[PDB]
Amino acid sequence: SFVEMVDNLRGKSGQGYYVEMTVGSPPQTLNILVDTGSSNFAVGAAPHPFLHRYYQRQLSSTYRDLRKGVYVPYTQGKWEGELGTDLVSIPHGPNVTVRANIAAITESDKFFINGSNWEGILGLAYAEIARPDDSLEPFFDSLVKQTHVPNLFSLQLCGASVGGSMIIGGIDHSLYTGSLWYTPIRREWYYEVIIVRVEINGQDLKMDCKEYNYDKSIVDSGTTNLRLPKKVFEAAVKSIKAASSTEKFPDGFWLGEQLVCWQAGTTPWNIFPVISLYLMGEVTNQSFRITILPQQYLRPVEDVATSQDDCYKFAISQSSTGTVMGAVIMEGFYVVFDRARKRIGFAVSACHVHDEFRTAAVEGPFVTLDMEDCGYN
Ligand SMILES: COCc1cc2cc(c1)C(=O)N[C@H]([C@H](O)CNC1(c3cccc(C(C)C)c3)CC1)Cc1cccc(c1)OCCCCN2
Repeated sequence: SFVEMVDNLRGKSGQGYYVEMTVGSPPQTLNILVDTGSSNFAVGAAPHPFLHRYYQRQLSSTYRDLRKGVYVPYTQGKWEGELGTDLVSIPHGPNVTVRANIAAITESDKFFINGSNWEGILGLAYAEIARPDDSLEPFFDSLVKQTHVPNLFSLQLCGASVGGSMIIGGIDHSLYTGSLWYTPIRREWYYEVIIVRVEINGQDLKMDCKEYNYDKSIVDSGTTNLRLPKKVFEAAVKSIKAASSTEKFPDGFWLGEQLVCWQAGTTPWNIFPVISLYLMGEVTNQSFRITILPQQYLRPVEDVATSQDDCYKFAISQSSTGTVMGAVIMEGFYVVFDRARKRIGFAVSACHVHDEFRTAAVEGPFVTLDMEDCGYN
């Protein structure tokens, strides 16, 4: 019955993917950001300049106050609110209703986005990183406890404004081609994985693989960019600069500030390298790779100038908190969060990114010795 969940995601480019949900009795409809990089379910519950609607607890007969406060600081944004529970449904999801923890957001700073069309956030990661602490059961845990929905979901994020599918409780085979390749979830807090090798246009970065996972590597639909640890970021930029040296860019471009433009249709895709991330596989000394095209890490931005050219932002960012495989990485892949078997699967998406002479890929098996040494402790 997964067909009902196909294409249940929408969004604006760079503003996040959201799914429709209802909370409370009678049902109040809200668009909820899909975020595998956090674990709190929270909704606007008070007026805000950027909210068109919000959760009204007084109007719901099934609402319960937990009489406790909560706040959540993300990378830049944060909100605080009051904890409670209420009945929750996903119209284009499984036909069930669950009583879930809900943070009613009463104050926020740089959290809600003007024009994003979502009013809440669904943290899909594990209780370990839930606020105020891991005793606050995350939504998906509640879903799995209270219903017969299997303990897994899959995300097909399609580029561009944007659309996609969140298949709750299973895998929909019409959404990907080729084989699914699985990498272990290293620890159940973030969806943490281990990167064991990195190549750019087929050339190994040849760093200590611990550098790739310092201090962690995670899959995060709630973050746009590929974010890389400082040392890896520098090596990667150096290699990508070298490959594209035929053209010149502002150095603020490599920092993600200045967008670069070309005459509509003349974007020199060919001079930007493919990036291959090798992930630890399911059997001994085995890994597989996903290959990212420049169309994924050069994100299209509307030109502020009167010219309708093709302008792009460099969507690879330096991190101090580990590798983040963000939405631009997940796009064009079908990603299976198989919580039941503690693994994440990757396959080429049906809505894969197009290049003239190149193709995003998930390929294996590869042999990689000493993969356990790649994990940072
Ligand atoms: C370049 O970095 C800036 C940046 C860009 C983006 C998102 C975040 C940060 C963002 O903060 N993302 C968090 C996710 O939950 C973040 N997930 C992580 C995180 C980081 C700090 C603290 C927590 C805890 C709440 C567990 C989790 C693991 C990285 C979710 C989020 C919160 C608020 C607005 C959002 C998304 O907008 C969606 C569209 C913008 C996507 N780009």
